[PDB]
Amino acid sequence: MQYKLILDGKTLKGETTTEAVDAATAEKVFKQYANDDGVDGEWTYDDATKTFTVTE
Repeated sequence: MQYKLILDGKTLKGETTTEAVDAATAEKVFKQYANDDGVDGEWTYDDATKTFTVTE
């Protein structure tokens, strides 16, 4: 399944995607991506749109 990540960081904003078997797996992929880009924030998830948001 496709999942989307919205980054609402102080110095990085935008969106990316990944393909994952479920949302728990997508969450780990996205949390690694965000950490690698220095984005530390609060994570929220909307299942209807398969979209994570990280807000710094």
